[PDB]
Amino acid sequence: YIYSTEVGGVGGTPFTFMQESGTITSIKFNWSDQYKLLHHIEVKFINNANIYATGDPKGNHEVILEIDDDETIIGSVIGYKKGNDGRCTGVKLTTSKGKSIMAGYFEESLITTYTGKLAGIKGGAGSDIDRLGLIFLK
Amino acid sequence: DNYIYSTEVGGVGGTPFTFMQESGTITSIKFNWSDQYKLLHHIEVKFINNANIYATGDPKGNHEVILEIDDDETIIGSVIGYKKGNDGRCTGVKLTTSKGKSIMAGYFEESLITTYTGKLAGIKGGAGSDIDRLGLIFLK
Amino acid sequence: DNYIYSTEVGGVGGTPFTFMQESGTITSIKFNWSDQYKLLHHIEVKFINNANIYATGDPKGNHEVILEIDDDETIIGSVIGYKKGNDGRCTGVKLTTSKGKSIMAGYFEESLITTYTGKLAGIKGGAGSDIDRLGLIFLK
Amino acid sequence: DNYIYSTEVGGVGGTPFTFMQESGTITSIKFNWSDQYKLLHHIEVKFINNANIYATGDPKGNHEVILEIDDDETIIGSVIGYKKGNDGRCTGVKLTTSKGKSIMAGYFEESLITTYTGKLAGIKGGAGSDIDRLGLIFLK
Amino acid sequence: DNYIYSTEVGGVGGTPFTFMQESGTITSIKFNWSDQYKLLHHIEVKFINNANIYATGDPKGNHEVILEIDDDETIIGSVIGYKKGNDGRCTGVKLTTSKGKSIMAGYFEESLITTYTGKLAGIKGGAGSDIDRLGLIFLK
Amino acid sequence: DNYIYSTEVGGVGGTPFTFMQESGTITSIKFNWSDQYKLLHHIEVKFINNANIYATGDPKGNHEVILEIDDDETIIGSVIGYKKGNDGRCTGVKLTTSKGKSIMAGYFEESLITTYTGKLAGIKGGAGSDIDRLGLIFLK
Amino acid sequence: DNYIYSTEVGGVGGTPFTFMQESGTITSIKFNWSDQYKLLHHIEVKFINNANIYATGDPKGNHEVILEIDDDETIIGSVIGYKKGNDGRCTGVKLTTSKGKSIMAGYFEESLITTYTGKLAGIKGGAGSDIDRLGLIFLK
Ligand SMILES: OC[C@H]1O[C@H](O[C@H]2[C@@H](O)[C@H](O)[C@@H](CO)O[C@@H]2O)[C@@H](O)[C@@H](O)[C@@H]1O
Ligand SMILES: OC[C@H]1O[C@H](O[C@H]2[C@@H](O)[C@H](O)[C@@H](CO)O[C@@H]2O)[C@@H](O)[C@@H](O)[C@@H]1O
Ligand SMILES: OC[C@H]1O[C@H](O[C@H]2[C@@H](O)[C@H](O)[C@@H](CO)O[C@@H]2O)[C@@H](O)[C@@H](O)[C@@H]1O
Repeated sequence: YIYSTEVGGVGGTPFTFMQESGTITSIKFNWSDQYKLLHHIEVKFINNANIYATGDPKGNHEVILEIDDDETIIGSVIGYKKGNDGRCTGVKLTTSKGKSIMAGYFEESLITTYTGKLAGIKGGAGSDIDRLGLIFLK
Repeated sequence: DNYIYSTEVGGVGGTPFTFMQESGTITSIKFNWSDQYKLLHHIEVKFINNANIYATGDPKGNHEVILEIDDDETIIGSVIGYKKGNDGRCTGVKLTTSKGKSIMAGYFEESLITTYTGKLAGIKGGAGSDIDRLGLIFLK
Repeated sequence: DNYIYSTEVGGVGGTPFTFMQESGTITSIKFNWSDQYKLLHHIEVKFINNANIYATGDPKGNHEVILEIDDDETIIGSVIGYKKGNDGRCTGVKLTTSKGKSIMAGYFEESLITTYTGKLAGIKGGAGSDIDRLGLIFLK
Repeated sequence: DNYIYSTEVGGVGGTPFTFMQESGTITSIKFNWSDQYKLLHHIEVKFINNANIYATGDPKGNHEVILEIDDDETIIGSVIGYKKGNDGRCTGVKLTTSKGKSIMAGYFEESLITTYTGKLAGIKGGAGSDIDRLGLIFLK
Repeated sequence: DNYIYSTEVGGVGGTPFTFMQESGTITSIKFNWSDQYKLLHHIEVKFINNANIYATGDPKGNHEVILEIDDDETIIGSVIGYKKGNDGRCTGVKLTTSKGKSIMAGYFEESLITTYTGKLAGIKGGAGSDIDRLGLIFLK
Repeated sequence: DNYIYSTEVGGVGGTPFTFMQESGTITSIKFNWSDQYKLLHHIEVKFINNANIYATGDPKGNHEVILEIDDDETIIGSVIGYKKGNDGRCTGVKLTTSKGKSIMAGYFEESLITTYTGKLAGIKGGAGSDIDRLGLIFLK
Repeated sequence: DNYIYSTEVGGVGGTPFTFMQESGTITSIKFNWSDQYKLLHHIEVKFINNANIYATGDPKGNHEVILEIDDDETIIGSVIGYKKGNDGRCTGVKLTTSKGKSIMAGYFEESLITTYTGKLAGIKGGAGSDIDRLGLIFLK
């Protein structure tokens, strides 16, 4: 496993979504024009009908990316407000098959992450996504 | 199964539909939508070697688009727009094929799914006056 | 047959027509249309090794385009615009070839089909004053 | 023959002309046109191994463009603009070669033909004060 | 050495810094800058196999960008903007990697260097309230 | 000969010039032009293995461009602008090489020729105060 | 020699300079220019395996640009702007490398040379308060 920097604030309840010998097949991002933040994320893993969720699903928008079993992330950008009082603002992902999604806003700070097979996510959430970091295979 | 089910997106309303063929795939798919409600109202599908039309929803929109699919031709990119919620609806579809054919139907103002790719084999969801919910189905 | 029939789109009106030739393909196609009605009115087709001009519909429009097709040249992209319904009509045609030639004829305000691709071999549909419906025919 | 004849487009007016040479091809072509009438008026042509200039039409226009063609050079895209009708006229010519050379001469605010491609071998049509019609001729 | 040192650009101010490691390269670099002063203020760096964060300058800017670098990933394009002079400053950085990742930080209004390319191994310069001077370091 | 002569374009005025060398090619060419008259006034040429500068016309323009040509480098695109007529003049030159070098000199408002391509070997035409006419010369 | 000398462009004044090294090539070049006079004023050059900085002209401009050159990296495009005349001057430089690096320094309002390409090995010309003239030098 490769751990990409968790970006955003130090707030919210911790979460770690990863599963032995499995990878992410679906990820959903929920955000608002009201606060220009991510509020909620859900993830499903290959061979597991369970939905792992975090944060309050209170936003007016929601995008889903479904990921073929041989499909990698070749480009990834997370927008955030920096600081202890920080927050995760947006996500742009682009895959090895030219699929892409764009969620929320990118007006303050950006990270272009590591690339590879997306395997999990970790960070903190409450009303909002406080911090978010991606996890890849090695 | 031998099938991949992409998420049914939209609401919980309407009459169920499931359109698949055991040793067959979709060769033609049609989307009907309105500028009045910015929704998808009606869908039709034909399957390889079968002139019969499987249809669902009320064909009441002012626009229709049809995509024909060559027998060796895959979907390499697929986006469905929808309103989220139990009271949700399907809003638009963009498909792009392995031969650079593409279609764009309805609106993409609220929520989006970029689906799984592959040989498009069927569709399932619910419809009434509108397309309440839609999920694509692929081979392996 | 050894032919692929793309959906005839438009209305149910007009006199039937079918233009094909055994062991022959289309080398020239002409579209005639009006800004007055935003419709196709007339189509002509010539086939390799055949000096005859096969025509249908009333040649009443203010615009004409001709596409000539080299013997080894395929259609790699094809879009037909139409008004849907029993009362429908064929509104426009956009073709792009394997040699980067392209044409755009009439209007695409209501409904679209992206057809099958391949070596264009014939056309079938109905015409009178206008082109009621039209469908392309390719080779396998 | 061993020649491919693109459609002569334009009107039925003027004196006929045919510019070809057995075992020869065109190395230079000149188009003369006016902003006053938005028409071609005059064409000149030279052939490989022949210092003679073949001309047709009245050279009265304010613009002139010349395309020289290398011996292994081929036309990969060609458009002629024209006014349709018995009283028709040739309005413009756009050629693009296999070496990325191109020219654009006169106007295209009317009917258009995308012709056949290949080694340009000659031209035929009718001319007087104006170029009434024009058709390209290629090898095989 | 085993290292290529690109010119330190900017002023002679601030506290020196040198961030390198034996048998190691940079996996993460962060730039902090302001719209108020159109300068870089703060930089952080992590190295492969070392959870420590090496920092310099005052983190007082309204913007931050981070570039994470895969173990086999090189810099193929690099531009640093700066004010020249003893009282100089580092104004902006544009980096582009061998995997098409890129970042753009701060402003490019006065002077530019396009640096040497390769596997980024470290950085060195001076910082205080702002980043006074900066120079990249690559492998061989 | 072993030479290809592009059309001399422009007027019939000025003193003749012909600049060529057996078993030699052009390595440098300079064009001098004015915004006052929108004409070329002066041209210079150097040949491989020959320190001499061959010049013609009055060097009175406010602009000069020089193209140096590597020994294996060809002209793949060439455009000369001119006023047609007995009282004609050469107005501008665009050249583009096999290595993507290019130059653009003077104006292109009236008439254009896209010439033959190849290894540029010499120039011929007439000059006085202005470049009256100009024709390029290539190898085989 | 084993060197190619591109035309020195600009005026005949300034103090002569020639920067070359046997079995060595340029790894860094810096250009200093002003918006006040729209001229280059100063140039510095470093060579592979030589910590010395070779400089010429008065470093009085408000802008500076530096290009670093990897050991296997060539100039594939070079453009120098200048004022022509005995009282001439060098106005700007644009360089593009075989790795897609580039720089742009000063102004290009009067005259241009698109010089020879290859491995940049040295520079020669004249300088004082400004860069009177400048010529690049390449390998073979
Ligand atoms: O196409 C040009 C035309 O030139 C000559 O006729 C011209 C003129 O004299 C006539 O008055 C008008 C009438 O329509 O036509 C031309 O402008 C003839 O050579 C004619 O055959 C030719 O078409
Ligand atoms: O990095 C800029 C600057 O930082 C520090 O200087 C600060 C302050 O003490 C100085 O007085 C003012 C300028 O006079 O600049 C900053 O506010 C020092 O580290 C200095 O070396 C450096 O230039
Ligand atoms: O290109 C710089 C220029 O520097 C020197 O000339 C300077 C001065 O001495 C001249 O008199 C003024 C004229 O007002 O021009 C410069 O300021 C000389 O080295 C000269 O050759 C050179 O051009």
